[PDB]
Amino acid sequence: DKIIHLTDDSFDTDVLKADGAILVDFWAEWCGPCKMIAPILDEIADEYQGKLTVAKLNIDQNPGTAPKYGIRGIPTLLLFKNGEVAATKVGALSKGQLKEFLDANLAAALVQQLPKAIIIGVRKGGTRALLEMLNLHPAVVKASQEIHFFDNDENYGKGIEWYRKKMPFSYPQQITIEKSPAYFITEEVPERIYKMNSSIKLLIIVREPTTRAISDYTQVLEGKERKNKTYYKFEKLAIDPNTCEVNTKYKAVRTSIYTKHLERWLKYFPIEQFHVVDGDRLITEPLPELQLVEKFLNLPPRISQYNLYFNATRGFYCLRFNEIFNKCLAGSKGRIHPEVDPSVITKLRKFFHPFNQKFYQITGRTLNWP
Ligand SMILES: Nc1ncnc2c1ncn2[C@@H]1O[C@H](COP(=O)(O)O)[C@@H](OP(=O)(O)O)[C@H]1O
Repeated sequence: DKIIHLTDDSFDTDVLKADGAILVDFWAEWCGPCKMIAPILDEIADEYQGKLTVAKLNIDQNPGTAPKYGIRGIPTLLLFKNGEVAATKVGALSKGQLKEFLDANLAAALVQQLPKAIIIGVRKGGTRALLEMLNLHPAVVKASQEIHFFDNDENYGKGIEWYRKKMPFSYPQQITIEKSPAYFITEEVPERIYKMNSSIKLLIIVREPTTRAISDYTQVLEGKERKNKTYYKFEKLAIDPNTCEVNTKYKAVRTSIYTKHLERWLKYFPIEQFHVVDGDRLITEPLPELQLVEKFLNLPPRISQYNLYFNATRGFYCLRFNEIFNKCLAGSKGRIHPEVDPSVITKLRKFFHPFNQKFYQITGRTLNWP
């Protein structure tokens, strides 16, 4: 239910310490009009998702708050804009009367905003899955395609205004998020993002290093199988034949060394502006990982178990927004990996181990890979 039921205990957290526009309805079971506008409020919460949050406060069970604002009779509607009464309305009113009161008081013009958080990587970590799942939140709009702005000198030269006009439209209250997995490893990107928005928030979703490398390789092989071209076995690319050790020049191994790349980014951004998503837990138990991202982005908790249903035939979780809109990810997500010689997997696990430890230390998240 899109409506938020308040208590006197949780009014500071949910309205005053909150951000965005919130309409609070003060009501009680003995107020006829209050029960006559309850259906209207239900339709408003749905037609104004994005630009307004509708909340109720039952003054019978919560007698503390209403006096603090001069609430004489009920119903009384208080529109808060970022913990500050911006408007009031007293006594019942029609759905069209409420729409006139809101529309003439909400800054709800559709706008193209620069992203306030960027998923900077990693390739095959679950970037698409992370983006689509965060979009489940009513405050988040996703950039549908990968934009590739800071990692492409042709695009970067077109100005930050070009980047902005690539973004989707949104109510100014929402936040926009973009995904471009190449940003993580491209050298010039951290300083360019920093110039744009030195306080931007950066998301990194990682998987088990060896597994991410094989997933990487598998994507390249599909695109080569399709074109009827020859490639090589993962074992031949990942192991140097002269030493039988890990070949550090292989791009898919280089990209799983998450800590060498992160340290380039820490030259410019503090660790407090990063959040690391456990891409493995996103595959098997995603909801807790999404709740951490909600708090990282200073968003209220709106993603629930209802929004994630497991698809047994697919082997992955799928998304459910409302009662009728359902979505699984594209066909290229969830490829079966080739079987890889166990000895090589052991050599890679032993190879990544010290880099994993350094990664846990810097980020403060221990992901329990080998
Ligand atoms: N709900 C989901 N559906 C499909 N793949 C998902 C998923 N949640 C996470 N993933 C993972 O994200 C990978 C794709 O990442 P990206 O979008 O960054 O390329 C998938 O690659 P695999 O084919 O290796 O399983 C899979 O491991």
